[PDB]
Amino acid sequence: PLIPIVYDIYSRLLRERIVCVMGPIDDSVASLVIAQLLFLQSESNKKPIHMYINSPGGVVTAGLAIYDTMQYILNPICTWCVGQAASMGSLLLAAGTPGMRHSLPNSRIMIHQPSGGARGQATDIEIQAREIMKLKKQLYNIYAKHTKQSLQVIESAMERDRYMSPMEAQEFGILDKVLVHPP
Amino acid sequence: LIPIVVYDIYSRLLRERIVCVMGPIDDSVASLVIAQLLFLQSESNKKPIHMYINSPGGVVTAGLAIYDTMQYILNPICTWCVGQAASMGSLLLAAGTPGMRHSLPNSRIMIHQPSGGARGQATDIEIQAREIMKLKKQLYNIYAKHTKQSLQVIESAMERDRYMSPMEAQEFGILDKVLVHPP
Amino acid sequence: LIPIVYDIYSRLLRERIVCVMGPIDDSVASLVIAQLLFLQSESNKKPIHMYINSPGGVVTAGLAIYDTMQYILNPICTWCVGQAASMGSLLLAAGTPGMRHSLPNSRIMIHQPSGGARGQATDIEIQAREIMKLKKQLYNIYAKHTKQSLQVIESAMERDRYMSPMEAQEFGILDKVLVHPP
Amino acid sequence: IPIVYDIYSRLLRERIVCVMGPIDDSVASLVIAQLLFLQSESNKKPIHMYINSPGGVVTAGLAIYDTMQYILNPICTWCVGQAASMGSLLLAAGTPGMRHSLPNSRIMIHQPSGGARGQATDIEIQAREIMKLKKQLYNIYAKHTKQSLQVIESAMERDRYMSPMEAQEFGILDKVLVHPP
Amino acid sequence: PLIPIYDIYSRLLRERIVCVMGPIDDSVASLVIAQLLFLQSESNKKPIHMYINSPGGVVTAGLAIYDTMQYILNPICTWCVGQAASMGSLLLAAGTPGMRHSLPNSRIMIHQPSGGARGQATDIEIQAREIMKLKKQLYNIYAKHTKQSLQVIESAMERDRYMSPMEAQEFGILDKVLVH
Amino acid sequence: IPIVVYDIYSRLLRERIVCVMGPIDDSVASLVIAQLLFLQSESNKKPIHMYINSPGGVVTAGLAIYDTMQYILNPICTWCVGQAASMGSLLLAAGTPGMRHSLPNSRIMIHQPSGGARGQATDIEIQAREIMKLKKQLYNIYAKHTKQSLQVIESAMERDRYMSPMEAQEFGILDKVLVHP
Amino acid sequence: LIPIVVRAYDIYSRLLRERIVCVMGPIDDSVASLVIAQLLFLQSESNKKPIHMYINSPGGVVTAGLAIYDTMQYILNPICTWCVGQAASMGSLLLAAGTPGMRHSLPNSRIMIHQPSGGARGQATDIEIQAREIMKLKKQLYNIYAKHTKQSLQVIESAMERDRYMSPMEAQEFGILDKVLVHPP
Amino acid sequence: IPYDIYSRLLRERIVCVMGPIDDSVASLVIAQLLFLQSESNKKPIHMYINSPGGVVTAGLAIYDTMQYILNPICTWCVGQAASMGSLLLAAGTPGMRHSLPNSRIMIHQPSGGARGQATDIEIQAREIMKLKKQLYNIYAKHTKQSLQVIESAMERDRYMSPMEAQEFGILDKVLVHP
Amino acid sequence: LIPIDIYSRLLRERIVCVMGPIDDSVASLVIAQLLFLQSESNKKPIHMYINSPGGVVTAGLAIYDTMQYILNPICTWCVGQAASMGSLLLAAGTPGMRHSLPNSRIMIHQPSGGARGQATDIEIQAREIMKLKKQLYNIYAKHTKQSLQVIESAMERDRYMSPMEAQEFGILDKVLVHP
Ligand SMILES: CC(C)C[C@H](NC(=O)[C@H](Cc1ccccc1)NC(=O)c1cnccn1)B(O)O
Ligand SMILES: CC(C)C[C@H](NC(=O)[C@H](Cc1ccccc1)NC(=O)c1cnccn1)B(O)O
Ligand SMILES: CC(C)C[C@H](NC(=O)[C@H](Cc1ccccc1)NC(=O)c1cnccn1)B(O)O
Ligand SMILES: CC(C)C[C@H](NC(=O)[C@H](Cc1ccccc1)NC(=O)c1cnccn1)B(O)O
Ligand SMILES: CC(C)C[C@H](NC(=O)[C@H](Cc1ccccc1)NC(=O)c1cnccn1)B(O)O
Ligand SMILES: CC(C)C[C@H](NC(=O)[C@H](Cc1ccccc1)NC(=O)c1cnccn1)B(O)O
Ligand SMILES: CC(C)C[C@H](NC(=O)[C@H](Cc1ccccc1)NC(=O)c1cnccn1)B(O)O
Ligand SMILES: CC(C)C[C@H](NC(=O)[C@H](Cc1ccccc1)NC(=O)c1cnccn1)B(O)O
Ligand SMILES: CC(C)C[C@H](NC(=O)[C@H](Cc1ccccc1)NC(=O)c1cnccn1)B(O)O
Ligand SMILES: [Cl-]
Ligand SMILES: [Cl-]
Ligand SMILES: [Cl-]
Ligand SMILES: [Cl-]
Ligand SMILES: [Cl-]
Ligand SMILES: [Cl-]
Ligand SMILES: [Cl-]
Ligand SMILES: [Cl-]
Repeated sequence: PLIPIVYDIYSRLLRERIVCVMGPIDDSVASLVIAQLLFLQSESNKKPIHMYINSPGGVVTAGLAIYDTMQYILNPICTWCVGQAASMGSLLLAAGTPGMRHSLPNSRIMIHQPSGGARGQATDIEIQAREIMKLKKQLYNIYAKHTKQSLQVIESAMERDRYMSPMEAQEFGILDKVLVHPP
Repeated sequence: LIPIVVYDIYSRLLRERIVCVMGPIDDSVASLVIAQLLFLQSESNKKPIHMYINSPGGVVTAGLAIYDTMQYILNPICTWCVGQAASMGSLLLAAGTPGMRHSLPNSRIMIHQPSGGARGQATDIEIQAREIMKLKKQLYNIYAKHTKQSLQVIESAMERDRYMSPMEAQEFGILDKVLVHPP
Repeated sequence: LIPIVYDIYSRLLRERIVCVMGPIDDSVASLVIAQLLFLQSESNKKPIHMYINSPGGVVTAGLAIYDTMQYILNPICTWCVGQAASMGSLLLAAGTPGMRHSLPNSRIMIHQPSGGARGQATDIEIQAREIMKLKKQLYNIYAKHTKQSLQVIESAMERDRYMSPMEAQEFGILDKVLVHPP
Repeated sequence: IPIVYDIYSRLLRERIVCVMGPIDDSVASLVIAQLLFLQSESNKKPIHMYINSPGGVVTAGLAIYDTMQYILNPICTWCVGQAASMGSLLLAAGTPGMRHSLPNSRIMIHQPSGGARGQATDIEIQAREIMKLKKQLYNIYAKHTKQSLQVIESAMERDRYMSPMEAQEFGILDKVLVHPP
Repeated sequence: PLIPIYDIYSRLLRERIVCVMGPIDDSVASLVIAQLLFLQSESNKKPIHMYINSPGGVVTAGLAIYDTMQYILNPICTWCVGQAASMGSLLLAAGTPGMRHSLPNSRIMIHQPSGGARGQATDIEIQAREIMKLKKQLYNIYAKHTKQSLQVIESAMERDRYMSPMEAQEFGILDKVLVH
Repeated sequence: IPIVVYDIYSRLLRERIVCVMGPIDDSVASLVIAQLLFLQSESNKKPIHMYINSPGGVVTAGLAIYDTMQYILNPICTWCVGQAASMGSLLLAAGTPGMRHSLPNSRIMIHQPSGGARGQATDIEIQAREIMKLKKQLYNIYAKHTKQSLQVIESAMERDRYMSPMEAQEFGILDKVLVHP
Repeated sequence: LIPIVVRAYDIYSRLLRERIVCVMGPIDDSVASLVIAQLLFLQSESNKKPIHMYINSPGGVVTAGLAIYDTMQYILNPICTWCVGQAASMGSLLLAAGTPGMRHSLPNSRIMIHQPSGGARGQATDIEIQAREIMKLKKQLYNIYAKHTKQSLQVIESAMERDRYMSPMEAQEFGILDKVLVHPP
Repeated sequence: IPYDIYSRLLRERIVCVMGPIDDSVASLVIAQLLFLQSESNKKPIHMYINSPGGVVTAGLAIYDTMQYILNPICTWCVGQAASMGSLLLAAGTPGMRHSLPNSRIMIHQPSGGARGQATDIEIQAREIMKLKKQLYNIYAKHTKQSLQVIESAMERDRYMSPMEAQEFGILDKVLVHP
Repeated sequence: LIPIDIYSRLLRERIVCVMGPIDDSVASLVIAQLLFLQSESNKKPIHMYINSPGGVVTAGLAIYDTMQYILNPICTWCVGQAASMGSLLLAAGTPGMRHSLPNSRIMIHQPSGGARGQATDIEIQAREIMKLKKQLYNIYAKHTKQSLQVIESAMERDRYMSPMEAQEFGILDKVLVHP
């Protein structure tokens, strides 16, 4: 129910170098996750950081803030897909350190192109549409960077909502290990 | 309510070959106006039709439906700006037969680029944005056709909201005569 | 429910009486203008009686009625009944000179135009200039029919100026304050 | 509604049917009732159908379409303003050679949209039916535009906007006339 | 685009045509039954045309229309236009045998009755029992006019079942699928 | 409402047919009683047909129709079409004996009156005592026309009782369950 | 509010010290996070001591309940599931996910199993994608139930097509739980 | 709230079950009962009940927790104990169910709702009937009454004074002063 | 959660505040404070300050039974107002220890409620609200030393009383200004 006291249960996991990225991802969640990552880098810039992801997606800018912080900090980051990693969650899941992107057997991974809105005069419509297209190409480049897939494959896969099992997402290159029990 | 005679007041004006295009222009207003223009052409394809305009604007497709009907019917059309002819209302005012576009002294004319919205995936956003840009060039061409203005001048004038007196609109080419009393 | 004599307003329209009562929007402007054109078609010489009981309304809608009044050849006897505020007082003073009447207990209010604007700073300035253009335009119309200088029109309409029928006759808004028929 | 009866009843005397605004079961009822009434008056005289619709219900539009094809009268469709979604289907459903459009109209074609809710079995049934309508509407478009099913699927997969000339090239309409010839 | 002029449906009623389009409730049932009775009093032998474009509606109102169809002596030609779902499909199959028609691009949907119940457990059992009676009642009506087994009706109407005009003709809902 | 050449219900009122369909309130009671008085003035001997498709309604409104039914001298043929629940079943049984019919697939529901009470404890007693009077009063009316004992009425109408047309014929609510005349 | 036991903490913290995780109420991404966080905390304290999981849930999101499921299967600690009040929808799957022989239920609890429900909206291509994903989850949850109930996939499909309600003894015969206990044995 | 007072009473082995009963209230009560058992599985647990009722599944969760823990449970009806509250009042240890003089006890059959297709409607109705028999058997167990009298009493809303409930078997002692 | 709480400081001085509308939540807090004050000392008096316009009948009877159960003499003080159930708890104080400030007001009236459902249900609820009417009338008659007729006539409608009027009626004992 309430945040359990051991401090809150998440503060105890932060001591174990575990960051939870669960639920929709907005600027608020982006601020908390970037703050925990920076604190964990200041504690030790070599120890790994475990990032547990159970997110249905969220704002593009907020997730890209989390993504760049993950690539900036020197600590290896072990991403763990738990439950689901959809939309921005799947980008963060694939953004883990090579070889350390894991997923539980019954998770699901979803990738798709950005969605958004535009309103105003025709000039403002074109500026907003030009920007959301830049985001579409930008995220396609990020996915192709980490999945090591060709941009053609990324374009064809993320044009509509694409659902993947943990084995399928490993075959696509989004994750590296589908483990039931710990080896 | 609609006053009666010995029909409604607008029906009596429809007998006088007068069509009232007042208020915002949607598909319902376009239906009634086009129906009156077709009725008035069947009665006489030579007698002029007086179209009184007091509109702040409305749907682009509905206003373009009225515009094409005006250009299709063989009857000369005397457009009269009463009160205001803004947005699509100003296009219908300029769509009148040359030399037959009138305006009362204290009316105002407003011209501006089309506005709208777009929501969905990035591919859809581009589709709506490209379509609203097509309408922007299309409406600029219609204004440049009847105002005898260069397409650049139309772009520069309708980028923001541009308000004009009846004389400023006559100099612009939207209307032909500004009359206080009938000559 | 409109009493069926048709409706009582139609019976008065046959008597060349147009009622401009209530707030003035594009809808009221359409009906009033339509009634004025019908009455001009029936006779471009017979006078038209315009009864005004308005608290005001949209500027463009009232200016449509004003221009239609000035365009048609028929003399227009404007009667202020109840109140004539904002655009109502303008239509009251817009009647044919010497035919702008008022009842003894009516009131007349004149004030500067009001409105709003929203958007970017460029849009805000465009709307602000336009509402100032309307302000000068309406002030000139008042100065035209009240026979007043622009100085007096600006000073009076800066705030809400309420006038008795005598005060509006002195100011030039109306011409006759009658209790009983002439 | 002006009185002449209503202005639409006067155009119905001239054998004109207005299909403007969104298309639902109510609009389909009025349109079908006028078409049947116009066929009873004369099964040989043509019927002019003016369209200014952004689309509407699939079932209601297919009711109008089947009534158009059933009646023996030739039907001249006129795209005024816009004919989007079901409206463009009715525009193409006109008699071959009698599908017209005003110069500044626009025509939009897209695949059907809908929703589904319930158990996983219910979701599957609604999805199969939404796919049957997708293939059914694609076959109707390919029939009247004389286009291959390949081109219909590729065009109607996303929202496709066409000028009156582009729709004349695609086979949606036959003539784009400014002034009457 | 607004009740064309009397109303176009009154002109069709002179031609013995009754329109049953839209959802079906006590109001639609009242109008349809009134038109059918008027058409019987005018001529109790002339056929009555019943155009159906309904997504369904209230069971009681639809059974009111069904019983009036069976009671009046006039043959009834049911025409599936656009769609005939839920109760609309029952009225379509309620027509005089051999006079149930459908346009080429119509669709026919059959499913078991849906509803709600609220109150004490004793009450809950009462409405649920009444709901089941309607389920068996409608299953028997469908089997009567479709010439199908009660097993076929239960299997088909257990979930929402969507049919083309040819499929509904094979199932027995309608008789003729017009085409051009 | 379709128009003959007036509304379809007025044409049925010429045929001495009164429609009691939908919920029953003071407005529906006012129209039904006004038609019954008009039909008695036309002829106090010709029968009056009353078609009932009601889920019930206000108690006082339904008892107003009931008392009007009992007052006029015209034999009343009540017909249960679709359903006749709550007050609808009472007016169905209120028909002239031997002339209360029901179509084969209709349903008839009987239950005790429902209501609400709010205020001070004294006001709660006044309102609760009144609704008990309505329960005995309606039970006595049902026992009068159904030829059933008051015990059977109390046992049946304590909860919602649903009856087929044949079940209601045996209970005494209606007289004939006809399919084709 | 949450009672305090005296440091200081809530009553659920005291039960967490006793290695008791409460999964009560609807199961969403927020509940899944707290449950998974407590399970990992309990595993770091001792990867051999058993973890007691009390379940009183009417169900919830599929992805969240599967997040709890996979975490239970991942951690090495034996997990004793206890069905208290009700274990419906995803709650019943979490009841059967306990360590074999350690799935308990109180006498008056009830267990409910059914197929996943959802919704879909958009273009026909979108609708077809959502419907397929909803069917994948249906076969996936059927496979999980068949795994832990030791039932054939045929029985699972036939049972979970509609809402199936069970007594604690009925779920023990089906294989959802292991022992129905009144008082402590 | 003035730690909190309910924590002070929990130290005195007092669990307050007041207000409507849902899954949240059931979780807190069960958590307090388990903590009190871990402190001492022999000392009694006082359960003060002032509830107009609530969810069946939640109240059954509290009841089974009361029957599972070894501690004798002293139930006290204060203000009122209606619907599920009366069951938890009767769920007390035999001879340890008390009630204040001006308390109120109400018993009635379960209420609920159902919606969906006819097949679903039946499934819900059959389940709400199972809960009806289940709660009837639980009431018949602690009140030492036949199942037939339980159906008849709980068919409609039945209100009882503290002495009437003691007669029915819901509680044991009606005290004014200790 | 305002001053550093002031009510905990008053509870140390054996003061229980019963102010605002009375529901099951206010009853739970008041009863818990009374039980805590009895555990500290079953002889020292408990001061109960009442500023309530009334509330739920069952909640007010819970507080009343808790007042009568505990052995501590309870000093009830009518501050501001003591209406509906607030007047019952004011009269529920230990005889001779029911006080009131000079400018307070005390209101007594019959119970109010509502009922909805079938006629059978409507009667069951109406029968119960009548039981509560007699029950509260007997409680008021017990502590005010008044006859049942005086209770019925006074509480049939809303009856407002000054502290002196409530002292003569038997609701309180002392009307003090400056102590
Ligand atoms: C495709 C991946 C990168 C992101 C997906 N989400 C988005 O694209 C989100 C979904 C959204 C957010 C706010 C309002 C409406 C919709 N789209 C955007 O963030 C966005 C941002 N700027 C312009 C237009 N859209 B998914 O839900 O994480
Ligand atoms: C600019 C002149 C030529 C015409 C103007 N019409 C419009 O702006 C209208 C009114 C409108 C409708 C929806 C949202 C925003 C605005 N815009 C459109 O019709 C429209 C059509 N397609 C895409 C986007 N906007 B005016 O009548 O406001
Ligand atoms: C000042 C006299 C001459 C006319 C007055 N009319 C107006 O003030 C009207 C009524 C109005 C409408 C919207 C918001 C506020 C007010 N104002 C306008 O018409 C208006 C027009 N353009 C820009 C801003 N306001 B009065 O209220 O009739
Ligand atoms: C694609 C063309 C042929 C027809 C289009 N019609 C529809 O999309 C319509 C309108 C609609 C309804 C809900 C959600 C979105 C849209 N869709 C349907 O009629 C419909 C019918 N059955 C199942 C699902 N959708 B158009 O008129 O928008
Ligand atoms: C299944 C076919 C034969 C008939 C279908 N009709 C119904 O299911 C209708 C639609 C409806 C009406 C009111 C409240 C809830 C639901 N269901 C009922 O009439 C109904 C009857 N009794 C109890 C509960 N619902 B269809 O027209 O949706
Ligand atoms: C029981 C049969 C005879 C009549 C039934 N009617 C009632 O129970 C109705 C339900 C109702 C309807 C509208 C507004 C308020 C209450 N009961 C009453 O009208 C009513 C009126 N006064 C006191 C008590 N009940 B049925 O239509 O539910
Ligand atoms: C059937 C058992 C296995 C699980 C059930 N869960 C669901 O039905 C849940 C309820 C839910 C949650 C969030 C949003 C929408 C719907 N369904 C889903 O999670 C879900 C997931 N993907 C597609 C469609 N529905 B139960 O907890 O109702
Ligand atoms: C009869 C006693 C045992 C319980 C009474 N309450 C119930 O039965 C409650 C009433 C209720 C009220 C609001 C929201 C949800 C449910 N019903 C249930 O718990 C319930 C449980 N399963 C199926 C159907 N209903 B009482 O009012 O607490
Ligand atoms: C008259 C004095 C003695 C008591 C007064 N209390 C009441 O009237 C209270 C107000 C109330 C509270 C909760 C829910 C409904 C109504 N009445 C009842 O508690 C109540 C209880 N059962 C049946 C009818 N009314 B007063 O407002 O405190
Ligand atoms: Cl890194
Ligand atoms: Cl003039
Ligand atoms: Cl066809
Ligand atoms: Cl044809
Ligand atoms: Cl027949
Ligand atoms: Cl009679
Ligand atoms: Cl494990
Ligand atoms: Cl025990």
